[PDB]
Amino acid sequence: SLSSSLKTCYKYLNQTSRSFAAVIQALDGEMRNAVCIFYLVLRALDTLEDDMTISVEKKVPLLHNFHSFLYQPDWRFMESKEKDRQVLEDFPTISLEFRNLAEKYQTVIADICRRMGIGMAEFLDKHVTSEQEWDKYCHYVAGLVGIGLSRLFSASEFEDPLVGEDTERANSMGLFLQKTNIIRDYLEDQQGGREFWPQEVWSRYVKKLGDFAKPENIDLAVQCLNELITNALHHIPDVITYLSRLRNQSVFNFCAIPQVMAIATLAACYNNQQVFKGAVKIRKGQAVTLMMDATNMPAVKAIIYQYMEEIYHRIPDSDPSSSKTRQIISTIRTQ
Repeated sequence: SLSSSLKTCYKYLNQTSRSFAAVIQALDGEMRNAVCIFYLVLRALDTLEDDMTISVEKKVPLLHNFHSFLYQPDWRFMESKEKDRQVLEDFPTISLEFRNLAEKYQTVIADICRRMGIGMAEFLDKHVTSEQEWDKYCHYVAGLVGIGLSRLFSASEFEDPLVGEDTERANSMGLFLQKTNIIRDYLEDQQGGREFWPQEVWSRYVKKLGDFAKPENIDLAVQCLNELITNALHHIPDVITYLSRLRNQSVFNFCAIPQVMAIATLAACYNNQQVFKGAVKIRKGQAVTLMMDATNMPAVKAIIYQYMEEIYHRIPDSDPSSSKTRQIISTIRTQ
């Protein structure tokens, strides 16, 4: 007998999370509404961050104060031009359901929104330069989501306190997904005028990140691609450790599915010129199979090892990162 507003929230979840909404909707007990609301609040925050029609002057206070809008019943934002803007225009429905969650969940969600808003605002006046800065950006937009979810799982008591306590492993869960998405979305990001590849890496190949879209630079582009994929692989040990600690089946499926999708995506992208022409994606047929299979730790490890073997046997001897790629894969296989 869900409230009017909560029913609306689940409708927006299906609109913004698509097939993944069902995995959230399968979560046990109190975790279901807490994670639904967290995802919607995060989508609203991201829609503000993404909107290039909002000046930096106007955007900074929105990002900084976003966590407080959760407690302002009539707060909404009507000036977005973005696709997911219904979560901003009807933010009062989302914030009402947020205020109906238990305090222990409110505290986590608001804390993460505060910290993410601060970090997102920090990156409005700079690009990602070093690999250390890439990790910091990924922390603010994704690692903190992994930390927040983990704290919700522990707060609900379906998982042990360790899951929320080990913020290093939780952060790695988010970094692996976010780095994978950034690598895959090179061209789409190009086309929306966004740049997320770290400048200290790409600038060793070309003078402007957009130069990787030019056909004459494809060999350099693929080398840089492989170097970034090699970086992302370093998170796999932590992903395996994190997933190995989960007790609740519904939580396991929620956490494992995105990670298996991400490793499949990195394997698809590895040494693949098509990243620079638009169309590297794990399509729905393969996604359905992975969803079905990724329900226990031995099966997840088997999937990870399979995709790592795919990459390993595709590594070109001449690739500048070949030694490093072989080394991290060796580590993953040995854990």
